[PDB]
Amino acid sequence: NIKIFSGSSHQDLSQKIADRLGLELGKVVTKKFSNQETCVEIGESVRGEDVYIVQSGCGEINDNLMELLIMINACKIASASRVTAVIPCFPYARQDKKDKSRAPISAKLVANTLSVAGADHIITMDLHASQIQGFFDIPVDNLYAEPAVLKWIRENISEWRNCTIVSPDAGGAKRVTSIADRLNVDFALIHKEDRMVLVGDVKDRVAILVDDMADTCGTICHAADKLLSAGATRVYAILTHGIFSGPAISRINNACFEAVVVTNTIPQEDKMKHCSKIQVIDISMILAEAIRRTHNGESVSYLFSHVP
Amino acid sequence: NIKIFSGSSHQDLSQKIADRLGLELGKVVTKKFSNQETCVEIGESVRGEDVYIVQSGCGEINDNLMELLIMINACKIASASRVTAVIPCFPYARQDKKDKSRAPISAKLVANTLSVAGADHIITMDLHASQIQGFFDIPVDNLYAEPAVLKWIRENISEWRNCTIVSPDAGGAKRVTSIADRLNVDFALIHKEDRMVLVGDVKDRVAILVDDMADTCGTICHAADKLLSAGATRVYAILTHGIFSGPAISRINNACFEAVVVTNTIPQEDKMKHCSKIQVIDISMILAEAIRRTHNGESVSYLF
Amino acid sequence: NIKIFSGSSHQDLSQKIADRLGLELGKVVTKKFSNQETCVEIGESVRGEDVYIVQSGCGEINDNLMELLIMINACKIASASRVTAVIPCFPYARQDKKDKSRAPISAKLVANTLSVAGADHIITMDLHASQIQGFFDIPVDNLYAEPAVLKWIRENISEWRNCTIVSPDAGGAKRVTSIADRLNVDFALIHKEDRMVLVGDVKDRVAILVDDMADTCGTICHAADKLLSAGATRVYAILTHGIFSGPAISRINNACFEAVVVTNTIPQEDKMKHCSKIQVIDISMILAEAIRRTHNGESVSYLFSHVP
Amino acid sequence: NIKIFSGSSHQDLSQKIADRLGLELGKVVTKKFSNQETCVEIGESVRGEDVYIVQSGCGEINDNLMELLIMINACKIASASRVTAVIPCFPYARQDKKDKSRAPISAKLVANTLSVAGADHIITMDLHASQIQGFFDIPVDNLYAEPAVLKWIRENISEWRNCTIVSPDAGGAKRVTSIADRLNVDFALIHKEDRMVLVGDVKDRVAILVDDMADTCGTICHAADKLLSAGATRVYAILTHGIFSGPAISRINNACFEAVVVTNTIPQEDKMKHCSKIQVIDISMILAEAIRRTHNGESVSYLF
Amino acid sequence: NIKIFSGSSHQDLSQKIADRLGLELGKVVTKKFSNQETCVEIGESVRGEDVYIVQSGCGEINDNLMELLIMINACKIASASRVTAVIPCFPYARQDKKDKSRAPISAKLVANTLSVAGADHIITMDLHASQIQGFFDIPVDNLYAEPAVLKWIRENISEWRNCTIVSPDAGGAKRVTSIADRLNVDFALIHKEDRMVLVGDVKDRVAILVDDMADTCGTICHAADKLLSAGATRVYAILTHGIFSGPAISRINNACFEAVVVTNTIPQEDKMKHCSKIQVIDISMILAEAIRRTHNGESVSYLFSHVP
Amino acid sequence: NIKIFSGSSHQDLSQKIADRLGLELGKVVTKKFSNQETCVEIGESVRGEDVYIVQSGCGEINDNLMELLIMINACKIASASRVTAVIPCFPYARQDKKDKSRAPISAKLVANTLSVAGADHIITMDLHASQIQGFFDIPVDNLYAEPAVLKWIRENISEWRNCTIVSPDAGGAKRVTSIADRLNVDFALIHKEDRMVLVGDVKDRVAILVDDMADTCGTICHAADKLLSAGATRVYAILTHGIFSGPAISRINNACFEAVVVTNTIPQEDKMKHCSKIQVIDISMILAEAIRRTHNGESVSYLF
Repeated sequence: NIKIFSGSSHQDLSQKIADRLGLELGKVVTKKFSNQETCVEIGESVRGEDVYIVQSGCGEINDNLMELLIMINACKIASASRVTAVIPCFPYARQDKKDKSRAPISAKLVANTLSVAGADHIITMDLHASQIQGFFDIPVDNLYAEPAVLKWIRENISEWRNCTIVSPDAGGAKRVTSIADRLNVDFALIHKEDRMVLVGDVKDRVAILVDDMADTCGTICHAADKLLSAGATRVYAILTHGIFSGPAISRINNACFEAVVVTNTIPQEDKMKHCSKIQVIDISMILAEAIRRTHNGESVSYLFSHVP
Repeated sequence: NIKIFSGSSHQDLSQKIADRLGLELGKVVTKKFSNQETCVEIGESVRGEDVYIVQSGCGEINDNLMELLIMINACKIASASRVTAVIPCFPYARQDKKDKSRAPISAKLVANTLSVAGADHIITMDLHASQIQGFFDIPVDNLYAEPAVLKWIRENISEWRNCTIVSPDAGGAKRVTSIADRLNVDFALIHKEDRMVLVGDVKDRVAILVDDMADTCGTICHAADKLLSAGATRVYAILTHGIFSGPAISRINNACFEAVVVTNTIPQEDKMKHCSKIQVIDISMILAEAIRRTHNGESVSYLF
Repeated sequence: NIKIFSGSSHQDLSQKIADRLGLELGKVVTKKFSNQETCVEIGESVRGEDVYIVQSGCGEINDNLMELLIMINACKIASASRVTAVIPCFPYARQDKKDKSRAPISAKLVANTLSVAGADHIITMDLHASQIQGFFDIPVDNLYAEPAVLKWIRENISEWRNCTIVSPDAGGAKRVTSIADRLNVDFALIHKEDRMVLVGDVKDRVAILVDDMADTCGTICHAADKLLSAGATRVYAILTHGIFSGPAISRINNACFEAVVVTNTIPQEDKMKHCSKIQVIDISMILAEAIRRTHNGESVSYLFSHVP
Repeated sequence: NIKIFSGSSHQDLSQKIADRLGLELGKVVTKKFSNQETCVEIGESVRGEDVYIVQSGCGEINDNLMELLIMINACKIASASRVTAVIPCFPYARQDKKDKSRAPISAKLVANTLSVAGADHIITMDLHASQIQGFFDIPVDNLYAEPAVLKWIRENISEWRNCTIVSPDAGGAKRVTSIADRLNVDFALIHKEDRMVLVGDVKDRVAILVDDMADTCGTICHAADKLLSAGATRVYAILTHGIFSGPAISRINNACFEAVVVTNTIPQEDKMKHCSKIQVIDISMILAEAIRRTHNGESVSYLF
Repeated sequence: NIKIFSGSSHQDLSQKIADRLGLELGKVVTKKFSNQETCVEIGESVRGEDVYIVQSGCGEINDNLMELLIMINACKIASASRVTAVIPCFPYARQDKKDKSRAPISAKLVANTLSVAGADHIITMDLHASQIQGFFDIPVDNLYAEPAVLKWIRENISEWRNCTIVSPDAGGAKRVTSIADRLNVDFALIHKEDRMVLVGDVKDRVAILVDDMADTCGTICHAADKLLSAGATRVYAILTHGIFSGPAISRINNACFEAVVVTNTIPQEDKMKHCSKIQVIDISMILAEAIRRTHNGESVSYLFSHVP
Repeated sequence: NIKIFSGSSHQDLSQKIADRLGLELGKVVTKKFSNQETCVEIGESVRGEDVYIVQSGCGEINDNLMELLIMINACKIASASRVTAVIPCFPYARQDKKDKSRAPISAKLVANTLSVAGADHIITMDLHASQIQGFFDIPVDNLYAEPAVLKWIRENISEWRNCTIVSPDAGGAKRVTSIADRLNVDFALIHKEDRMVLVGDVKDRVAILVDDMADTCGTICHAADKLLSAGATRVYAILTHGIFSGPAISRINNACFEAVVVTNTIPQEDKMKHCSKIQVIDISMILAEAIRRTHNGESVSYLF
């Protein structure tokens, strides 16, 4: 009844998930035309099946999105019983409001495209904004890396009991206070004005910058300096989504981080070869278990505070 | 061509809006059956007209929402050219995410009810969260009290140039850092572990608590005490949406606030007689201008 | 697979139904904010389940409706397999047409709100107008109190074989002729012009006023007088939905009714303490059985002429 | 700017409407393939125009409905600004509820087909049931023959001031009590147990049978006999929608009716030559005025 | 779980399909009013069932379509689990584009009516244009008579290995080249300008005109003459949908066809009595098997190249 | 009132269109994040305006489609009166059917994305298949290069009166027979069994290969060889949509084409310097006229 498919050929995460569920990834004949159009053919019947499409870790966001939409459509019109999009890193998630400008809410457009392509269910991890669940009328399960983060901290940072959890911006406050409260430690916040201001005590403590994602790493790198100047003993960065585009890998190599921790929601293997500071938390088990629970009608909510 | 209607009994804001636009409120017979059902009867033709329904402030959120939905529907099925809901304080705005709970996203439900009722356009002020705009497929104009708040701060707080804008909670961080930046002053934040924790400096300076809304005022009143303990000269409370229900009005007086500043997005006339430190910023001009500009194809962004 | 939830704390009907199905009502953390906003939290997983939400008997129609919509939404986005609204008394049912005025069809708006909240199915009893089923695109089962009414009449009115079934208005004709034909008796009709006119013979017969609902009871009370003046031996009123708001309980106490019979679609316990003329027909079994049949894929139509 | 098109072959009503509005009917090539498929080809641009399609009276209900849906779609995809279906007699109106059966609500299906075809507005007359308006989310204007029926009664029945308005069935109760009230006369009702039963007084007075529609006229003809047996002076039959199919025309002559009055919502010209007691009320002026008023943002309620 | 219903009283195909599945057709009380309105009543419960409605072979396209829509609606609001329209010959399929005129895309309107009536799935055979599948958002299975055609040819035309497959028009090229390639033979094409032009060699070969449908047969009859004049040994016509309206049966009787082969997607029994040249390929097994596979979640795609 | 915006970087067509209409392109800041996400910011009010977005030609089909969808959405939620997508070459047009495969109908998906993004109207040229219009419920105007192709044939091929219009494949049959009919010349068709097969006569006459589009040009180049082998005097290739990616430009030169004629629905300026036999037909005037006529309620059919 269960059927798992991958996007593109960045199948590492997809294969890890399929492995954990005891399944082979479904056959897809999936190539890009000479004119950059993606052609897809589902190589097996999906009729009456519970289909899960895991979005590729390829960097080109528009290619990845279109491929996903196309595969959703193909499965729907081939009479799949249900089609679930498994989207570890939600595309255009940072474009979720107008911010006083004549801007698109591109995340709402993305949710609309997934809905009209025929998605019945979304599984995602750490949406940049939780309100994005409201952009759909279909159910969304928004998984958290938090339990895996708390675990990583307790086992890797000796001074975790006396550390400060630090938000790199104003929008991350609720997220760091939540980790701070669970660990029973302090929190601090950095706000960029072309200067950063820090509120909260980090003096003579380990500082852990926690964000949902880092892209060019300009922010986390400057925040690390700022934290050291404020007297933090050393600085960690823990992000769920490691985009690391453009100059990021250069910035990290030169930055005063003790370690930069990311999940494998985005493929990190190439980036790790050029950046020794990077460590990866595997989230394939969380994703596999959410898929398993979804299919069985069991509680996905268990995964919100517990690591499977 | 333009027609403005009001919700149930709270006419003050609606009448202020209509006055500024040179218009009388549209005729509507609005009431309640002995069995609590809302009756509404548009008392004039709205065929081919640009209709604006300004949501009532009877305080009872479900009655007010149902009355608005019913008026939208009646206008739509009476062949209005367009219907805009003008909703200064968006119902259920706080319920805009699951929060790790098996909870409704009631703000999205409310957006869907408005859309299915036939609204073509929404005008609102200081949405608890900006993503609520994305809960609709119809255009939403989200007005800001911010410019009127900053004006009031400068014109009423002598020591404003060196004060600190303070958030009652972790979630209000963005709102206070925006205000503090435009003033070029400092910010601080309070978090409830319970015990309250303060990050940032307020010592020997005026503290201004800024929130989008206050309900029971439990948080804002406890916040004010912590601020005083940390050596704030005087403490102010600025709220765009002043609901002030329950113990709120008494809690305010029993608190140290030099003043509690709210907008008239919700009626305050009753709560001002019972609380002397409350001051009101009139936003009827911001809303009238939004309607006029919406009607005329003119830029509403200017009001931001 | 089956899960029953109640609205508010007027859980009598809900508990009766749950009892009959051998179930406990599902856990809900359901409170009203200081600012009259209803906050709801489903206390157990509904993932993959057949959910039934029974609307509260609390009098405040807008609070009750909103609570119901909110619970439907919560269950839908929590991945319930199906969500059925069980709405014994359909709100705003009397606002189902324009009546030559610039009026809302509020019942159509209500049906639209239930549909967008995510209802897949409605179970209701004696819709004021059967056309209201057409206000939905989802299936509606409209149950009838008629079989329970016919039963009540045969067992409580000795002269049932020679009685007259009387409509209190023009809109109730089809409903009374139907009861009249089944009992093989006469029917009559009252029409209010500020005076009532009666067509049909009631002289020296027991008269039974049958309506779908009574609210302030102005109409049924005046109809009872009118029937006695026409020479009816005595008068009964049988309504399915007993709203009894405002002066109703005063009007009934002073009216010349032998008995006023209602169902428990709306809670009557408080109203009975102040009004001895009221008797209640329990419809929990009809509702429980429709829920049971719905869930099993069995015939709900059996209940249209038969009392379970 | 306004453009009026007609259905297949029944042009009389459509042409009457267009004449009153000072307009020629729009060019359309409408036919049927040898294999019964409806072909339609709008013969002029309707881009940016206010288009009114008046439904045809070829009698064949499914052909007429499909032709209307196709014309609506063609106008919509040719970028008409707005499309109104003008449907004097709403197809499948009688099928508006399940009636305790595993039955379709075909009137709702018809409403959905119209909506999906692209209709923005409906104009109709004497909907079998008023709730049918709620089967749509688009505006519906439901016109009344009532004022024209009352005029005709007074102007044609000498003894009208003391007559009785009678319903052929239990379901027509509201329709007859409304007419009887405005005239300040009595009403009565017939119900089929079969044997027919009469409630109300008709003795030594003129009886007027009033229904929204009559098909085979079995009910209305049997009703007329019962009324005569109960001592009605003379019996009239008033029907807004006169379908008169099958044995109806013969059954009418073979019956006692002093007259059978219908509107021209359905063509009657053929059925008037075969039945002399039939009289027609022209409703083209009511419909033209509704279109003109719909077009101009003027009050259609006035016509009620 | 499976339930099959027919439209009207042209139940031959429907009965054949029901037979092959081991089922009796469901009870329907289905009559036309004196005013040409179709009244329908489903005589048994369809609650929770997998419903298949097979569209009648009656000639009156609008009556047939409306009846089908009405039955779909009736089953949907009676809480069928799924409703599938089985439409062997898709109505208004030839009206699937604007053709430079101010024309309706009537096939898109038809697909929209089926969707709003509540169809969850369509089963059809040889859509005039495959793009018509794109007119729906629900899944469409478009079955092919091709495997049954190839079989008929191999067993009935001795010279099949040296024949020419001929398109009667420009729009049929892809269809004939496909049959030609599978049989490993030649293809040709006729194009009407008031004259026909033929491209491709048919000299001294058997010619097989293959089209999706024939209506008045003006085209195929003229094409047959043209093919004989070009030196074809003899001419066959194989259509999937035999409408044969108006003068068709007269035209065929006088035309130089060796045989005219059609499927029973449309009833042919009456037409065969007046036209001896007509032979019928039974497609009830293909339809029955697609229904069986649909219901079971098995591969319908097997039927695209294989005859069951 | 009318406002014209362009996609990312391909401005040439958009600027040609705006020039012909007497308009400057609307201000928009359009770019790409380091992480490939499309950023778009409408730089002026479009409230109450008739907005036309002309799709960009950066070649990367998914980037171009996403940028278009985002611009449509931004214009819609900024209260544009109407949004038209002007898409000379419809993305994924070739994927308009399953073709017996478990395949997407990606053209329908694309139509749905455009519709959900908020497009009210589409203008496009030479849809690969005419049924693609039915993939929408909004109006689509499908313009033709045909009249401009026929003009070019007569004005550039001396021996056109006795030439043969040839299809590269079985599917292009209708397109070539239409062209051949209007010219009153012959047609032929090529099919790939592989070995290529030719039906129809091309001996000692000029052969014109006509397709709606060519990508790698593998088919069209192999077609040209077969035509020469069959004794065609000279061979031309006419394509409304010239994608010309990969080996195409080299394959063309290495082929026998006297000329390869395309429209500028896709930029060609780079591919003309690298290939001398390419000629371009400007279609900016056809598209400008369609926008102007769409805006003014005038007949676009005239351009067909």
